Amino acid sequence: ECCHRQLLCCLRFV
Repeated sequence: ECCHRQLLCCLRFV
């Protein structure tokens, strides 16, 4: 997934 804490997309387990 993306982590919209950043511009980066990292696997953020929602």
